[PDB]
Amino acid sequence: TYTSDYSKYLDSRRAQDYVQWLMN
Repeated sequence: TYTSDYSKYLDSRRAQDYVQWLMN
């Protein structure tokens, strides 16, 4: 669960980067 949630955090960081790219 630590592991799976850390992965979701990384996925969230990536999706955030993507959101910024979409607006750039």
